[PDB]
Amino acid sequence: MVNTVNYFKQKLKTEQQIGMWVGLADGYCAEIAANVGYDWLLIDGEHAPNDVRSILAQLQSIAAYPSQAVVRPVSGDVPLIKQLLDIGAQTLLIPMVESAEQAELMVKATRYPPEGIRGVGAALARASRWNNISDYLQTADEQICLLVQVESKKGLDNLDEILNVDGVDGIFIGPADLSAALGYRGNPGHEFVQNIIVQTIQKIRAAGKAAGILSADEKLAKQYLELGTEFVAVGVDTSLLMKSMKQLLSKFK
Amino acid sequence: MVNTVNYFKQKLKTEQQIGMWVGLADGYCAEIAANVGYDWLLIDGEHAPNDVRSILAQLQSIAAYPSQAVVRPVSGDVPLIKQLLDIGAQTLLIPMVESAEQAELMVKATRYPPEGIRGVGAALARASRWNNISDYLQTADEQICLLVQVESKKGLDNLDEILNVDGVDGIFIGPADLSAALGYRGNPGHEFVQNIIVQTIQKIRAAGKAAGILSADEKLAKQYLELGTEFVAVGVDTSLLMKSMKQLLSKFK
Amino acid sequence: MVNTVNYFKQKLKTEQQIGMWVGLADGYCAEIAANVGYDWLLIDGEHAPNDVRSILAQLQSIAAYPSQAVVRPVSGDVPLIKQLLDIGAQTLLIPMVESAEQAELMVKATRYPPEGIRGVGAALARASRWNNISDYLQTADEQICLLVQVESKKGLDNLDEILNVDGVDGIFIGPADLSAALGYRGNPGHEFVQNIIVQTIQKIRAAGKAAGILSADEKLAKQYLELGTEFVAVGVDTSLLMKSMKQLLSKFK
Amino acid sequence: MVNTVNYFKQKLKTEQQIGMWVGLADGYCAEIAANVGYDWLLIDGEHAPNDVRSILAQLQSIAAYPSQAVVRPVSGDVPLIKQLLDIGAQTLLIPMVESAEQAELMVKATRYPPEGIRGVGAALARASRWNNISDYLQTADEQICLLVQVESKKGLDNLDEILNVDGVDGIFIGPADLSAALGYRGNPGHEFVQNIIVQTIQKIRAAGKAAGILSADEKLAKQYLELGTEFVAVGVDTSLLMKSMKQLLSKFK
Amino acid sequence: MVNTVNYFKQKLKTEQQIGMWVGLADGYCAEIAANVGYDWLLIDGEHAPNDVRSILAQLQSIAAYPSQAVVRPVSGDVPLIKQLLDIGAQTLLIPMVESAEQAELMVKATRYPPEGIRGVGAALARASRWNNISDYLQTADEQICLLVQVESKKGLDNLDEILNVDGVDGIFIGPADLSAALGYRGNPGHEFVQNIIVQTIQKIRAAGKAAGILSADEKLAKQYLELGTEFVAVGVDTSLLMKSMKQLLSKFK
Amino acid sequence: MVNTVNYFKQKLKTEQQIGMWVGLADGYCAEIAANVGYDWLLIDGEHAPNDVRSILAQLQSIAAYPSQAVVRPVSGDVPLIKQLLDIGAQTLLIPMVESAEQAELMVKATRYPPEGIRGVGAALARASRWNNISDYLQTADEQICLLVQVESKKGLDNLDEILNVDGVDGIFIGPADLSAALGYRGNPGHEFVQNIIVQTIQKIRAAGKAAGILSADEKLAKQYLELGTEFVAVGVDTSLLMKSMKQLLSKFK
Ligand SMILES: O=C(O)C(=O)C[C@@H](O)[C@H](O)CO
Ligand SMILES: O=C(O)C(=O)C[C@@H](O)[C@H](O)CO
Ligand SMILES: [Ca+2]
Ligand SMILES: [Ca+2]
Ligand SMILES: [Zn+2]
Ligand SMILES: [Zn+2]
Ligand SMILES: [Zn+2]
Ligand SMILES: [Zn+2]
Ligand SMILES: [Zn+2]
Ligand SMILES: [Zn+2]
Repeated sequence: MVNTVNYFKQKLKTEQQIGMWVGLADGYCAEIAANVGYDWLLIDGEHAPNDVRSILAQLQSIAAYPSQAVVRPVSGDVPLIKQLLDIGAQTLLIPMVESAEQAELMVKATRYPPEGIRGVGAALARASRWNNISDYLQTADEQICLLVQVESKKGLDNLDEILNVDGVDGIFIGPADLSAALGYRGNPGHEFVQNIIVQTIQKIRAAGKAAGILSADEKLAKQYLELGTEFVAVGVDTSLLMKSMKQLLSKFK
Repeated sequence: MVNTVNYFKQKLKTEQQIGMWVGLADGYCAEIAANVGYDWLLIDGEHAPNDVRSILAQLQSIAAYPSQAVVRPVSGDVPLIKQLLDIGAQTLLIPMVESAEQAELMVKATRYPPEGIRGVGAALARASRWNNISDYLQTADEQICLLVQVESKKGLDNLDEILNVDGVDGIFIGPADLSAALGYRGNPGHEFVQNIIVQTIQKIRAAGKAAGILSADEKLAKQYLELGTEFVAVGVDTSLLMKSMKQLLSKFK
Repeated sequence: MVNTVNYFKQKLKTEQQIGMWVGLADGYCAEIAANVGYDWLLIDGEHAPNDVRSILAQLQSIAAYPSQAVVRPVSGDVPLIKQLLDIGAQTLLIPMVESAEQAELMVKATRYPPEGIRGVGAALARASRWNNISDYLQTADEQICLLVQVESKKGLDNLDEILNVDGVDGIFIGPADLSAALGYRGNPGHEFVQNIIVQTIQKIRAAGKAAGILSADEKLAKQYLELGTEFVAVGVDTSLLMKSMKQLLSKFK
Repeated sequence: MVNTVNYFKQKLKTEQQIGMWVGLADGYCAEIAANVGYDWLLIDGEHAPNDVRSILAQLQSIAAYPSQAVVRPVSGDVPLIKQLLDIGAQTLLIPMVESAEQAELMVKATRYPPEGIRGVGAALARASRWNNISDYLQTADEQICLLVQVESKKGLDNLDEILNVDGVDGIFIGPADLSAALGYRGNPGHEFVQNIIVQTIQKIRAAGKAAGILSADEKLAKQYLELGTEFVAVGVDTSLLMKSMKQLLSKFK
Repeated sequence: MVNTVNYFKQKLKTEQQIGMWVGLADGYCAEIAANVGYDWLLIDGEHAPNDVRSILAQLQSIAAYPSQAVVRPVSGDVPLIKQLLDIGAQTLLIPMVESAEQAELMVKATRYPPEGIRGVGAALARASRWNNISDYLQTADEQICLLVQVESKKGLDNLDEILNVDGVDGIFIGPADLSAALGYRGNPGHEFVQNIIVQTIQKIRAAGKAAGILSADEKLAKQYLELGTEFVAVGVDTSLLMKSMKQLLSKFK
Repeated sequence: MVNTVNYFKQKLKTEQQIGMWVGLADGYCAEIAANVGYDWLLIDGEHAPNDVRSILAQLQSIAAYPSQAVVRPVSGDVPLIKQLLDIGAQTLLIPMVESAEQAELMVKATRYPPEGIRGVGAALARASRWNNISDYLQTADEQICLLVQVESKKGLDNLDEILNVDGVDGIFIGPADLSAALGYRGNPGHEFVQNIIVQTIQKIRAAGKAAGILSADEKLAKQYLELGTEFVAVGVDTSLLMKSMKQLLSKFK
């Protein structure tokens, strides 16, 4: 067996990938989402009630389908990053990255020694298919994709420095955390917030990195795609489930 | 503590209750459904991957909300009925009921001896809140609601007989099983099927029982409500999740 | 490795075994109970929310401790009996046994062919420790203990016939189901019910079988032990947890 | 999406498929087995501690790999068969089938009405991918494969009658159950048993059905393959795990 | 829907709340505790085997009852605090708080930016009921209650400083950790320890904060209530389960 | 009850203990491993998908058998160490220890105050059997065994300083991590690496500490045992499961 190709990573330079947030925290729900045809699914370990074992179940469900899995850990925790890579998550989205130094540590956390600090345990890892991928320790690093979130003032204050870090494949803008940080909590649609988001997208792409974002607003999402934003999540399973059930009930009250 | 009042059961005689099918087989998904404001939630033990323990988790989730829980067991199995009643399911929907004799056995399965055959284990039961409901063994039978599905030719062949069974509170028409039984598998909307469903609804109400049905078709659901159908499910969580994610992706392909 | 000796089965003829009902349906709770020093623990698959997998977890927890595990299936279901024997339950308590014919089928359900109908799958079974007990298929039958519950009028109407069945090691009286069957639901303490229980215990022991019973009433439990009742459960974990927490709160209201 | 093609079913007529028993009852263990390259994996619901939910997890694990899943229910229970088909098991192995009448009921249990009695619930089923397989109710029956076990004297007494049942795709011989039934429990290797197995394989293939068998004995497995046996399981994960760990320890004692 | 009112938080100023420690780490056990009528339940993420997902199940169980849930995380970890707030824990008890700077960080960890560092993910959170609480991002901070444990010498060395932190609603004294820190491990009842606890309670109340404590000792608990201690836990479910089963067995040995 | 004697800890000074890596992350798989007769089983919380709750299940499985449990946390995290000790893990293997200061903190993390910083919660702990071990707070420290991994250049740069830390019972060499650190990733067999391992084992034993190592290579494992290495793991369950199933398939292709 050859290592699983990270098509999400390759497509960062060839197309615009449409994403779905997966926070139902469940193998069975993850599989329903996997049947739709999204370019990528974000398994949310930060804002959905997930742990390593529930993320593994969802990776196993999604693996039969073409949708590419991206995992968001709760934080940029080196040992948690090790755990998520070994269950075979090939793309990670690190929340609240605020310096070149933190971004550099996240790069190393995804690469084997001697160049990185990823803990070595290939005999035990779904990532290596328990060494059924015979050359995994040689081919692993190339199919790993690192995304970092800029979603705070300090993040924006260190944007040019983060964009200079080799091994950061993409910067993803978090409008909820960023609008809150800017004193517009719950109102990311405000012009003050949107002008910073557009400028930020433009700066990311000018430094040769992939830009990403989440908006459940169809107009905002289409605007980001027109700017050339490489990875755009367009909704959230929890939100779509709630809204679809409320919209149906309102037809009958 | 006084026994939980079965408002679903009381409302069978006073209003038309709007229902949502719950097949996501998950305590967390069940809570999302419970927040919407449906009159009733059908926790599907027949066609979703549920067991007693997953049904228990969903009852615990829904219990904090006004939505009334109805549980469908995989079949009219007396021991399984016993199990679902003790975890505190107060309304049961029995699939594929086909004679007065089977409906009578389902009535007895829901009532304590000496009048019924419900196994007695109140010290262990969430149903009694582990005897924190001090008179549960006296007050239980009153708050239990039995619904039976007519969804086969034999069922329609025994409809008058089933409708004469004291203890059957409601008959629910299953259009998927019934359309298939009639040789119109996948096409319940056909006039042949619909005329039999309308006639069946009319006969159920004429015998003083509650009539129920599921249709994801808004026009068919509104027609059944106009006929006075007492319990009408209008959608399915798995269906709404899939459709909502597909509809969103189609805006971006 | 030699097959696990069924000390519960042996002690039926040498002493009076004190039992604790286990309906918290949980490996961790089962282990707390296992630390107390009961002669036997009844893992309740009839009135607690248990399935094969949760009973297995509790068997694994209890196995490190001297307390002997007894499992009650939801019903006298031959395939469920097969499943519970293979995860390594060596003593079963069958509810609602009402004839010599049903008791004879329960005997066969616990024994390998050609004499019985227990399904053969020793390579897969914790019971054989996955064939690490090298002669399991030869030594299994001898360490299996069958108990049947008499707890209905029909049971009492067939008591002499059930007591004549070879391979029934014990008859256990269920006061909750029996008092309900006799039209004294919730009032097993009534003289009418108690005189039948005492006579029943006396008849069981006169036929050379072990008698068993559950009472949370200390006086009734001590009376049953004075009659020579071989296996007496004296409480229920759910009941003791609820009562201990209520009794503590009442000191502070 | 088109219905998942049952390659196991097709290959019954074109090749000899090498099988592995999966009794570790675990999504993660099922995936390790799926990486090896077995033609088919038997998820054992009869002699491993599995339920609908654990079988679902294992189907989800295995689905990303070419190995075809076969599921053995605990018995020929029509409602359990309905549950396993809806979670998306396309090939079932029914234990202890002993008459043409039982084999006919198993055929019907696997097919939609009006021809069969499979309960209809495509909107909820992983089988239909929640109706993302748009014509599932029309294409389902074709990709379902029914196997029945002959592993008792009464089975052998009804072999010709079972082999005349249209809809039985294969007969699988269970040497553990069959050797016990014949009074050679634990000794299937005996000439008395082996002559009956060989004759039975010959009869199965002469009636135009696929023959199958399990043997962990390499010599017996190769002999069965030389006779033309269509589906041959050659080992059991629990057995291989135990034996590999025992053999390694013995090198160091 | 309006945000869930934190009655625990309001009652810190109006009454003395009686608490029960919940360490059975189980949705079902948590519901049993919820039925008793305790003012508050401490779901222990520090000293019982809990994770985010097991704490979620226990919150869902307890939510149908008046008892207010308080969650103790394993440590004052900002990302874990974020996770427990989003699953909807409205009161946190932070162990081993030892400086004003740590207490200030715990205040910020519980509040949204720009004033705090709580991660924003309301679309995914049970806390917001998945935005069914429409103004959650405006009303959240008000219903969050922060408690900190003083249970070390350094904690006592920084008590005046911690008590001057705005946003700390309560200080909880941990007698096990504090007695151990003072060189009286296992003997909190010693006058040396008790004099420091009473003095500490008095200082907490003098600074206008709520004081709290756990003691399974009825006399010590009543003494702490007589001093005006605002939140007093009086027992532990694991302890009461073990003691109740031991006391019962001793009546029969 | 007296505290569970740590025989692994005692045998570090009296014999050479043969070990098996347990990375199947499963109570049921842990029990199969426990039946074989390994001196010690390493429950891998660093490179297998385990959390506190899955490690608890595996401790409960293994507890009925003589094999001694050793638990590897994902990192040297003081609060996680507290959690694993309270569920009753008596021997910990800390990964990637790189200084005397880190090794000292790990010693303190394993001992109660006042000498250590282990959080005190005996009433809730499987470790104390919920205080059924009456003197646990006095006898705990004695039966706890601390092992640290040297598996990086900085570890080797601090070997003499680590080996002078009182409370470090053993140093375990990780050849996967160490060979990667040395620029020989996937090739621990190289003379450059092996000479450093041998020298390292010699230094460990010369400082009076127990030396340990993992090798699936029988020749390397026997060489390490000939050098006097006190604890030698000789294989990995995931690796043995995969290899056994691959070797069997190859006989039939
Ligand atoms: O040798 C090492 O570094 C270890 O500590 C552990 C083990 O997980 C190996 O990585 C297996 O591949
Ligand atoms: O051979 C048989 O009878 C089988 O059907 C199955 C298998 O479970 C064996 O019993 C393994 O011991
Ligand atoms: Ca289950
Ligand atoms: Ca978990
Ligand atoms: Zn964010
Ligand atoms: Zn139906
Ligand atoms: Zn009973
Ligand atoms: Zn068989
Ligand atoms: Zn404490
Ligand atoms: Zn290592």
